[PDB]
Amino acid sequence: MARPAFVNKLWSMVNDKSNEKFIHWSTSGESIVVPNRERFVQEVLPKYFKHSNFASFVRQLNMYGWHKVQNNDSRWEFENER
Amino acid sequence: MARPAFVNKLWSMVNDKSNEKFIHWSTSGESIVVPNRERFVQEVLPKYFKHSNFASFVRQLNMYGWHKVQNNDSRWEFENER
DNA sequence: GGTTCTAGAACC
DNA sequence: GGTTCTAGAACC
Repeated sequence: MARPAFVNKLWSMVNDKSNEKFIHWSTSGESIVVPNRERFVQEVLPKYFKHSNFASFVRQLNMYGWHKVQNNDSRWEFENER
Repeated sequence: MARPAFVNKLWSMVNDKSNEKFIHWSTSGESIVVPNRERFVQEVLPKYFKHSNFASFVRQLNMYGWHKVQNNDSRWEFENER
């Protein structure tokens, strides 16, 4: 596509059914949910990056207009401005 | 002590032998090592904070002069300026 | 003060 | 461009 590479990766991620259990669109096709950060870093990130680093993932999500939608740091949900 | 509360927690953390396997001083008593971030967040953080959030932990370490000493984001090692 | 989301900055 | 350490900012 014409979108930034990171953005293309994210798209492949949430639209590739094999990642479904770790990262998926929300029911109302509203946002993106990562039920369990640990499982997601283990199983999904390595298919797309040489280094599996959740912090680097979140940093880039922020860079491209995604925000975290508001006890542990296990579940994560993000939504985009545009 | 007179040091900031976060700093007192960190001290209790690395000096309390029961946390030894998750967070400890380095051999040369040089820095602080967290062999496995996941185990550390599971077992150590909850004894000290209502919320176990590694990112909030790292943020505060930076706030108080600690720096990360330079494939996954599993192992972490920090050292202090002063 | 305590916490956590978002951005700066500098290295790759 | 890719990545990751450190700091700003704003809410608690």
